[PDB]
Amino acid sequence: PEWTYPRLSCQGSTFQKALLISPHRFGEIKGNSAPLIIREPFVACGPKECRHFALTHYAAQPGGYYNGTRKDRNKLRHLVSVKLGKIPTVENSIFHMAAWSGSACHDGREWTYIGVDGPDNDALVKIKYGEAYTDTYHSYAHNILRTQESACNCIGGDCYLMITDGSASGISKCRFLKIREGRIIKEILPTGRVEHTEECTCGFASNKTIECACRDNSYTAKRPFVKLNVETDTAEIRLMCTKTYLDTPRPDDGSIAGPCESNGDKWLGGIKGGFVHQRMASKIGRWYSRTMSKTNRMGMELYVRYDGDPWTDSDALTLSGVMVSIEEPGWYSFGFEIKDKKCDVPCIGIEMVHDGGKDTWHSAATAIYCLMGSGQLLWDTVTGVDMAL
Amino acid sequence: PEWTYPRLSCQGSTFQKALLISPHRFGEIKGNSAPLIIREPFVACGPKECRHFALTHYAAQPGGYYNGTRKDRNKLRHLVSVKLGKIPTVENSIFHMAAWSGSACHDGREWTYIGVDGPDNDALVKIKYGEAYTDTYHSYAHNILRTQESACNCIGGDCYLMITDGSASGISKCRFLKIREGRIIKEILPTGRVEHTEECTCGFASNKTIECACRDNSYTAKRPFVKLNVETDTAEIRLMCTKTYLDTPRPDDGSIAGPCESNGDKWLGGIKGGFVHQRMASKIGRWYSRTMSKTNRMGMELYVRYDGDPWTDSDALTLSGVMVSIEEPGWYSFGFEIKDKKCDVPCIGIEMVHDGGKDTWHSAATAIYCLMGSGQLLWDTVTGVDMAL
Amino acid sequence: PEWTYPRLSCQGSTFQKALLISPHRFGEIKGNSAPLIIREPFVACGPKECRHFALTHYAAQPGGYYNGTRKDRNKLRHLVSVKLGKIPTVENSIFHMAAWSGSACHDGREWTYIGVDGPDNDALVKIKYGEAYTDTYHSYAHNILRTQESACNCIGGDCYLMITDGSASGISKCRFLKIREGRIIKEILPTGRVEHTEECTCGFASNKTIECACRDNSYTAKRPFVKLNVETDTAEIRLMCTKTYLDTPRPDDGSIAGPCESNGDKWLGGIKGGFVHQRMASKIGRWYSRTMSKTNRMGMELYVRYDGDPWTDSDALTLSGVMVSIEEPGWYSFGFEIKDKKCDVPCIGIEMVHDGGKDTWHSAATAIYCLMGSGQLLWDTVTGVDMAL
Amino acid sequence: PEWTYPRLSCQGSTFQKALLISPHRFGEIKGNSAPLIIREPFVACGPKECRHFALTHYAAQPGGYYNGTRKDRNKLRHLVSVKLGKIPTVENSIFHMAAWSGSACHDGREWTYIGVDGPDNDALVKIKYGEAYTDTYHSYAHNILRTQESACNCIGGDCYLMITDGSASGISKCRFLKIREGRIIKEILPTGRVEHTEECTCGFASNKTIECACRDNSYTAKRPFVKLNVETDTAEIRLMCTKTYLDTPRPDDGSIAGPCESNGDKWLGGIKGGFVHQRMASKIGRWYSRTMSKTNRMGMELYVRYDGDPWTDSDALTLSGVMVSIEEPGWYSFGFEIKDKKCDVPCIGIEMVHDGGKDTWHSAATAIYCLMGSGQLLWDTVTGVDMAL
Ligand SMILES: CCC(CC)Nc1cc(C(=O)O)ccc1N1C(=O)CC[C@@]1(CN)CO
Ligand SMILES: CCC(CC)Nc1cc(C(=O)O)ccc1N1C(=O)CC[C@@]1(CN)CO
Ligand SMILES: CCC(CC)Nc1cc(C(=O)O)ccc1N1C(=O)CC[C@@]1(CN)CO
Ligand SMILES: CCC(CC)Nc1cc(C(=O)O)ccc1N1C(=O)CC[C@@]1(CN)CO
Repeated sequence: PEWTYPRLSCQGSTFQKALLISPHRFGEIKGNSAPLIIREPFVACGPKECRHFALTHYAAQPGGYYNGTRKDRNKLRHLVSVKLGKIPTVENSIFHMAAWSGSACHDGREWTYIGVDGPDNDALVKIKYGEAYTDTYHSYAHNILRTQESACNCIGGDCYLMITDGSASGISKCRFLKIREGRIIKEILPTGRVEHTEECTCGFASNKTIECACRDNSYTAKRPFVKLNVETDTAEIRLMCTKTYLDTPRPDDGSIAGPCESNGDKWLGGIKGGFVHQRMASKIGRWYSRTMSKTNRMGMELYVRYDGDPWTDSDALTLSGVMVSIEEPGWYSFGFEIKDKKCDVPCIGIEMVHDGGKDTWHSAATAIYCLMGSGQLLWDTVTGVDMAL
Repeated sequence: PEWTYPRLSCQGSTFQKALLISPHRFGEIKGNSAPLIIREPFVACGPKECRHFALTHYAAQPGGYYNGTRKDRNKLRHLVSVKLGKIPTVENSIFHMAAWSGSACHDGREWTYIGVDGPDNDALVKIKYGEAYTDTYHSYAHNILRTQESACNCIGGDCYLMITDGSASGISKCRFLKIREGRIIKEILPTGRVEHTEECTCGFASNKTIECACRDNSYTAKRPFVKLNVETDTAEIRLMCTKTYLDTPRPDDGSIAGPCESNGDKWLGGIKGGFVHQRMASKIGRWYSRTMSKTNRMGMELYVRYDGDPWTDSDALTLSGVMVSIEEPGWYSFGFEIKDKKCDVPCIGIEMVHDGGKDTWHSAATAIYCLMGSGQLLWDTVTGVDMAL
Repeated sequence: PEWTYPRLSCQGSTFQKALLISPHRFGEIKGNSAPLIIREPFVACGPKECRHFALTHYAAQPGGYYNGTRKDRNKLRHLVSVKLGKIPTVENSIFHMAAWSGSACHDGREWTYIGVDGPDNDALVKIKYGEAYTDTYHSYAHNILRTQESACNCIGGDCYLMITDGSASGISKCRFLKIREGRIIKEILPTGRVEHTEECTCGFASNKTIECACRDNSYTAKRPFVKLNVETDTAEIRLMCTKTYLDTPRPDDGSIAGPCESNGDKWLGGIKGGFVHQRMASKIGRWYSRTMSKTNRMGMELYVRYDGDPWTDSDALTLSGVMVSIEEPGWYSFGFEIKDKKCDVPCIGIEMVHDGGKDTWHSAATAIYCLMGSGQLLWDTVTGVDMAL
Repeated sequence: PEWTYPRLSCQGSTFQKALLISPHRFGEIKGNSAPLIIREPFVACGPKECRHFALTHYAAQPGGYYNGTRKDRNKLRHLVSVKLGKIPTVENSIFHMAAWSGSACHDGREWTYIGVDGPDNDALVKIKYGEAYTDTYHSYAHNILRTQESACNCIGGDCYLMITDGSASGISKCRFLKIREGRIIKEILPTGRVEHTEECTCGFASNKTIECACRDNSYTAKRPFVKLNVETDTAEIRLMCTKTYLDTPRPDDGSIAGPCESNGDKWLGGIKGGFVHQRMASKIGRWYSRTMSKTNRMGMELYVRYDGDPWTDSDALTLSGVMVSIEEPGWYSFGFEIKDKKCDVPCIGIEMVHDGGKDTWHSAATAIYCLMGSGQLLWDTVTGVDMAL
């Protein structure tokens, strides 16, 4: 097998409803199924198959282990996966490794799986290449070492993964692991606005740069934007200048005064946001997704912007459609690309969490929208699940 | 892999009971299975495997989501599939895409999947090639854009699919998409009797023509018959002249006065009908299926006719056997062909719907009859399912 | 792929307990499984995989369709299969075709499946080659056309299958279909003692002959023995002369007076019996299995005999071991051969039916014994299933 | 395919938590799953896939066959397996053969499966190569012939397996079968301290020697250590001299007086212990695991020792970490190696038995730790299962 490289996107000018994976439409006390309790789903694709990954609490619905399924880190959590299209049940899934934070990507020949686990003050990034545990990385800030919760990106056998370490309420300077065949051959230290960068959604803007729309949990509702050079292996970060803030919670659009680099009010918190590229010979399409509600993880909107510099462009992004309405859950979103015969199809996935509190199960559905054809985005996604059943 | 082309049918002069897929013989409240609630099943075959496709309501039996499973369009519906022979349960199936109307065919190298979804007045045909969403088509009449609910037909890498748009009670002029590797390379506008044509069952009459027995829902109990030229890429439609009307409901045979083109009384309504070819060097066998009851979807009969012109032949078709008796359900029927080592085996499938009203689940069984050996058709198919369990 | 031919057996001088497939150890009302209700199991092997075939009543345990699962012929029955080693549940199995009598064999390139179905007075043998229905054969005596319920045997692409037609209480002259790539290229009419021959268990005695130990249901407790010539394509039948009668019920051993050809008392009834060959350069080992109880299908014994002529040898067979004790069920038995790297391993399977009457489910377990190593047969098989659960 | 040979271990200096397979986190009376009741799990890897083997009591949870699932030998037990990562449910697993003691290994081309079964005083080792039963071996001491309960080791197509026969409370002289393509081509009689050696965990110390840390059930808390020469095909056994006794129960470390060969008090009993190698060009790392509690199978500790002679080195092993705390079960442990692209990854598995007495089910979880990266062992494994559900 030969190495994967980003190619031109397939042509299209709009995203449409592609696929909904609602595992819990089969979790009734009356039904006879075993969908796993999961969270932080993401899709990664190899040249031949796409895979629906997720972090399971090692429990099913119906079941008797709902207690604690709303908390994120523990000794039971595992990175699991199914072929995209398959329902993630107890028997359908493959357990890759113990992890309460993960990532995965296909280098063209084999699958690389990233799972972080261990004690908060000394967590560990573990790397698996296919069936073999090949390497690990240690906590540097000693405050919950974590990773992307979305696909890593490989080019010519070299895969780049964002990791971060630090306080959720303070400073978390991220790093980038350059992995090759399962072993870390390099650690990239980004430059610029480094005070807080987590849950980066990365993709190839070209064969020279990898860009990530990330999450700042302590200082702003603006998403830190990473420009990583795959030739010089150097990264530099700074805020997306756009009026259309993509974090949640956030203030009114255009609400933040000052130059591009202004944080504005902290707006304590954030969320992982969808972001994927549309590469054309002439232009670059940057697709973003963000919650409909400014304060809550309800709904999901699609935005596009062709060309410009995310760092210096104060202009608003263009609304491209409602993927999820305000009455449906809109939690984490990510980007991924399906590999078609000659070109790449960009897609955005939306984690639709079923929240009913700490005193009941807590799992998620995954909605998929991909670039296809033209015109306007036509329909939205509902999970269809009734938590009382 | 090299492209698929229609070949001569394998020899035989009769159809026999081949296979019954009754998923709900395992849906008892007492059992431990999860058969999906489906409707509009159809079978399509590649050079190596056949597949049982269907439109699921994203629900199982036993389960708690039976409400609404009798209606056809919604945001939960999906085109799913299993290898033919497998029971379509929650774990066995693969979810291809969101669709409340579909179609699928194998071009010799890859699977093409068609799923239509979106709002009634602006629905959308979406095309998937293997794992990639490759193209889409828009509503032209702005009244529920829909498709076949049966296999599309490929020849040399070119696949033809019938789509229609319009009122069920009025005019619905159908169109034909010429698809290649997932992208629409052409849109064919048929000539002739174009006022209403839906749910076309198409097949190859030869390497030059594709014929479809279709459904007219507003004006007649006679089935519109399409003759599509694969070399000039032009279609022309007009009513089957035969005395033996194949739609449901319909009047007594021979009941309609006038020339071949007479509609007769509207007989509001219709049904998708089975139709498949038997190609011989010398002759063409055209196999049709139609409900036993004239007014209700109960029972299913097999009919044959060798040669002639469906458009100008007023003669009765020859009764070839009772596949389903009047006491068993006989809903949609379709044609498909299994690819044997040197020749093609024509088959007719019958959707056997379990109807018990809107206040209980609504799913279907699929009976298969294929050309094999000679003599007369020997036995019928019962679903064996008791809806009370 | 190149054609299969019988090779020399692997060396050994004894059979040992190999594998037990007890699907109903998982059918408790308390459990969460769906083992299929089956009967008439048999194993057939290709060059690479063996398969556990059976005739399902299209029902599971626990379930609500036990009524009628004790009767043998109906419109719901199907020939199904799983990889040998897999439990035959609703999801594990593949439904091949509708059949209330079957057979199957691998010709070295593809699977051939035989299923007989239709009305008793006009049943039909249907042949499937891989995915394609390729041919059929008709009732000649017009009294339940049936077949082997065990593997057919292929040599150089030619597969021989025994079929029989007629009364169970009278005459049933069997025939032999020579099948090639799914189509009957010849019908062999046996010579000799032809009055009653059913459920023949056949195997290769060499590359020239196929021998079957069969069942006479009307006239004797002696098993009709078939010697079929694969070069001249002619068969001839006559009773096994041995003192050790292998049918059930039967009288005391040596009980029947007269020459080899004497029927003795009718002993109305019979059973399919295990029979497999052990080919050595110098000698031929013939392995037989028969119930421990003379009148009931309880227990199973193993017998061997090297060389001689089954037709003229009045000598007793040698007891080789108790595979099943008198307190466990011992119903149908068959032979099959696993293909090892250079040689063939002969095995005998025993259908262990769970009978509790007509007012509860009726299914079976399958025990496997194969030639391996030397010494004496060491342990027996119990199903372990409690029918009350 | 070409034969497997041991290669250099991948680099690393520590073990980390890799994967937990807790099948019973899905066995609730409320859930809808069927995890098998198992014991004596072990992992073996081929060049491309690893497999989770185990000895099932042919029963599931929830189910109604818990009675007797705490005893080890019977006619229902079977050696089963799933791909490592898959949950061992009724449908996921493959039943290889009837065995109440087993072993398995991949020679580079095919799977070899060892299962011992039969009556205690005349048990039998049966060998299966892929699908074929190829050979068997007999009881020599006529007291429960048994084997490893962990992977056998192949080199150049030759696989070595330890078997033992004898009293658990007295003498059990072990033997070593040299197997090739399923048939025993040689029986090795070890020299030295031969009075009691069972459940040997073996691995390749190099291409010349296979070393096993084994179990002495009658005379000491010191583990018998086997040095087997693959070139001369001779074995020799004697006690590990180390202060750090690895059996359970055992006295305080350094507690046993006398020279390396002193037994000390019998400390009636024992346990299978984990042991795997870390081959470097220059040095050999020997990894051992042993229960945390001296008297009970609670907890599991990791120990290492580079170079030296296990037979003459009285020094303590180095504590390398707590894999399981004293409050969690720590039963059998074994070693295995995943084959990475160029090197081998050593791992230790821990069987975590769910014991609640004889009056409820008795099954196990399997925790995996593998060499990866450096630093110290970071986290422990909990099963997470509540036996009351
Ligand atoms: C901003 C990072 C915070 C705090 C550290 N982590 C976090 C937040 C959320 C959420 O719902 O916002 C879900 C999961 C996590 N996660 C954790 O708590 C550990 C890693 C993981 C992802 N960051 C995944 O479980
Ligand atoms: C004559 C077409 C009508 C009305 C538009 N559609 C329709 C009818 C029936 C039926 O039972 O007759 C089932 C499904 C549909 N379908 C729909 O309602 C949308 C497309 C689909 C097939 N035509 C499949 O769901
Ligand atoms: C001696 C043949 C008899 C009577 C015709 N058939 C028969 C007998 C038994 C039995 O338990 O003995 C089981 C199945 C059948 N079978 C049938 O009733 C139809 C074919 C099949 C096998 N002979 C399999 O279902
Ligand atoms: C020290 C060997 C003893 C006594 C013979 N056997 C034994 C002990 C234990 C245990 O929990 O210690 C489990 C299983 C067995 N086993 C048996 O009883 C038969 C073989 C097998 C492994 N030795 C596996 O079932």
